[PDB]
Parts: sequence; structure tokens; C-alpha cells
Amino acid sequence: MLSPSEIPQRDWFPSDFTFGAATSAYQIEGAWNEDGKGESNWDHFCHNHPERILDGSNSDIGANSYHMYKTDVRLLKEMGMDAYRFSISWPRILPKGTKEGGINPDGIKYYRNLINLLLENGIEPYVTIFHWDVPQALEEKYGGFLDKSHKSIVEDYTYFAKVCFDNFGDKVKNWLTFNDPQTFTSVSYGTGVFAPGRCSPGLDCAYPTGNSLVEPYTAGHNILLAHAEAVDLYNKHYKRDDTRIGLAFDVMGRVPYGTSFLDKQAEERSWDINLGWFLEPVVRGDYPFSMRSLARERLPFFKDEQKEKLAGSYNMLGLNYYTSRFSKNIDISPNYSPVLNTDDAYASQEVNGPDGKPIGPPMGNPWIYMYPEGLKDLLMIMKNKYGNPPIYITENGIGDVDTKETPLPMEAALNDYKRLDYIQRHIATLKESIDLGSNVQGYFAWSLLDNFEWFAGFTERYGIVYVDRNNNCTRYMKESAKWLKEFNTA
Ligand SMILES: COc1ccc2c(c1)O[C@@H](O[C@@H]1O[C@H](CO)[C@@H](O)[C@H](O)[C@H]1O)C(=O)N2O
Repeated sequence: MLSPSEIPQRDWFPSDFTFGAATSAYQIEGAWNEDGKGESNWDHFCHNHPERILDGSNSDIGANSYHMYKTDVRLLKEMGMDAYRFSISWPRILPKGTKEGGINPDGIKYYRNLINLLLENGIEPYVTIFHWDVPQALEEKYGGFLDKSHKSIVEDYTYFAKVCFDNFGDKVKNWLTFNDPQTFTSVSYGTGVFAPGRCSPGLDCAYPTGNSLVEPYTAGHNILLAHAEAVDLYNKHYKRDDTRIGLAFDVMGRVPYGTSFLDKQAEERSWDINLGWFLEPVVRGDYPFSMRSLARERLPFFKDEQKEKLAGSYNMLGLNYYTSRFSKNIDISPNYSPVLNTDDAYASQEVNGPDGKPIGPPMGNPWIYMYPEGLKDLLMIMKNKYGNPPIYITENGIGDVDTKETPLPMEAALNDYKRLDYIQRHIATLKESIDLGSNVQGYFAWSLLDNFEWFAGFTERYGIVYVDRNNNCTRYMKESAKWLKEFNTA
């Protein structure tokens, strides 16, 4: 849909800029109980109540990347990708979650083999330590990130990070402690659509015996205390001049719904609760003012020693960006009371503006609307407000819908011109943002592979490479992957 002169070229970007693709462990690996790996929260979730995954599926196999990793690397290599973002499975390294439980030599060997193979193919590993797959042994012991002591999860996570640094840090120069913290907390413990599926009594989820106005914030502050300890560890013993550590935030761009100053206020509260929640702690050592004023006692306080450790705890940062929303003011009044942690923004997040028209063209699935300007907005915030740190777009993509009711022919799934156009426009926005002074240094397409998309299961294909599950998870390059190959190698 873009004109030939508006199509991004690789020479639009500095030679040290990084293009890559991304996955996560639970979503692609399979081999859930093989070679000494312990159960995760998502394993027990999918399997004690398969009715809570939309299509009744799980990731026992996924894309079978534990066995098929050589082909993943082959595909990355063919496409000329500079880098690959994958995560390490906590229960695969440490089946009981703990130093007690001991290190699983086969887990270590897997990621060691993946890493060496990527590097010998000139592909830089960007390693996410944790992508939502908490060892089930830790969930039963103390609730995982719901840990009320705010110490046990912190120590256990830190030791896991230690193991990763100790076994992979010679070769891995780019670490991310967490990925998508706002989605993990808000969806797992707020709406409870994600494992372990907890929400306030009354709401529709597997375990409605939590608190959607509190538990997301509890899990969130444990995440922050854990990243701060791991970075503290990393800086003391493992940081070298050419290595970097950070974390990756999910963020939906925010635009004022109408012309009123109230909606500008709503917009700012929405950036704050989505981006600011986890960003502002790692930048300055505390949550956004707005969240503290609105969540109040539901948002725990950091101790002074914790603030020091948190502030400046990154060398780089990731942004996971898919879409944007219009933010519309809600007043404080006796006519309104927050139900979900995200309602503490006092702003409704609308797809359609005042003219009835969507913010951008719909990309196929329930929630992605194409709005590359919001990516630009986000980058200008990071630039002008939060010190312009080194930024990677660690996720960007769309999901093609493919279900029993409405199956997607393989020819149409491979002819993914919607995805291709979406990717091109967003890469073009990075060009525009760099020119404006953004310190963005790379871009990762979300989903190297069609994979298990959490609640959506296999109903959404986010891959630039198709995975044929009817066969033996055979990979086929889509048009998007073919364009990326041309782009990277020209
Ligand atoms: C049930 O539908 C929803 C509701 C809310 C969210 C999502 C789906 O997607 C969430 O998380 C993304 O999922 C992909 C993989 O599934 C991750 O790789 C990506 O990093 C996540 O952002 C999300 O955006 N929701 O809050």
C-alpha cells in the first residue's frame, strides 16, 4: 500500500542499527516436561482448566523450538537478521525455582547451544530472562510474584538471573530482566485471563479469589524489586564496557479523545499507568505521581535503599508497541468507582474517536489498530521526558486470525501483505523518529514464528514465518519475511 519512495531501505539507518525477530520460551519451545524441566504456571494453567484458553490448546509442543532451534537460526540467518530476542525458561534451568533444587545441566546446554549457533551465524542474542513463565514450585510455595514478604521472589529471581549471567554472560551482551510487565500484572491478576487466572470476586476468571485493584500492583512492585536486585548483581560482577541490561515495557500509545484539556489530562494519566508504572521506578526510583495519588495505599512504597537500587537500573530499554487508543476523561465523582487496576487512570481507552472512525485501520484481531504515529509519540516521550536512553522496539507486529470457524488458507496466510505494510510503516516511523533525535537503536518483529498466543492460543498467527502444526511444525517464509530478507541484505 506504500509508494516505492516511501518503502524503508536498510541504508536509511545507521550501519550499527539492529534488526531482529522475537519469541518467548513458553510460546515456542514445547518439550514442556523433557530433559529435567519443571512445571510452569502456564503449564498448570492450560492443563487444569483448558476451557480458559480460547481454543482449548496449550504449548506442550508450540513451535517445537526446543528440538527445532537449528531451523529457527537458519531462518534468521537467511533473512539477514542482526539479532534474535528469545527468553530463558526459568523452570528449565531451575526445575524447583531455587538454588536448593539445583541447576539442570540440559537446560543450560540448550540455551548454550542456541547462543553459540546464533553467534557463529553472526546473529546477536538479546536474552529476556523472564517472560511470564514462573516455576510452579514457587507459585505453590508463596504465590510467585504475589509474594507478600517482598523478599522470597526477589531472592529466587535474582539467583535465576545469577545462573543466567554465570553460564551465558561470556557470550550474551544484551540482557532484559522482564518483558511486558504491565500486561503480565494487569492480565494475570487484574482481568485474570492469563495464568494463574486470578481476579476480584465477581469477575469472570478461573480463580476469582484475588483482588484486581491490589494484586497487579503487588506483583508489579515485586517485579521492580527483582529487576533492581538482578541489575545490582549484574553491575557488580558481570557488566563489561560492551554489555547492557534493561527491561522491555508494553505500551499502547495514547491520544486525546477530544479537544478539551480534560482529555489531555486523561492522556497523561494513561501514559503514566501504562508506561510510567514500570518506567518511572527504573528512571527515578518511584512510581508516577499520578498513580500514587490515585491508587494510594493499593500501591506499595519503596524503602530508601530500594529507591537507590531502582534509579538508573538500565543501560537500555525495550518498547513493545502494537497500537494506540484515544484517552477520554472520567471525573472523580460518586458516579464512578474503579474495578480493574487500569481504571485508576480515570480514563476510558477508546478505539473510535468523536467522529466514529477508528484511530487507525484494523489489522485483523480484536485489538490491533494500525497507528504508527503513536510509536513516534512514545519515542518523543522517551526522548524529551525520560532522558533519551538507548531504546529497542523489542516487539512489533500483527496477528492474523485463523480458527476452526474461519480457517485461513495457507496461501492467504503466506501472502501476509497487511503485516508487511504494517511493518514497513513502523520501520519508516523509526527513520522519522531518529531524524527527530530519538535514541532508538533497533527493531524486533514480534514473532519469528507463529506460536501459542496465551489466551488466544493458536487462533492468532503473529509469525513472519508460518508454522505448519499439521505436519511437524514445518516453517515457511511469509511475504513479510521475504521482504525483511531483501531489506536486510540489500
Ligand atoms: C485476551 O486478549 C488480550 C487482552 C489483553 C492483551 C492481549 C490479549 O495481548 C497481550 O500481550 C501481548 O502478547 C504477546 C504474545 O501473546 C506478547 O508477546 C506481547 O509482548 C504482549 O504484549 C496484551 O497486549 N494485552 O494487554
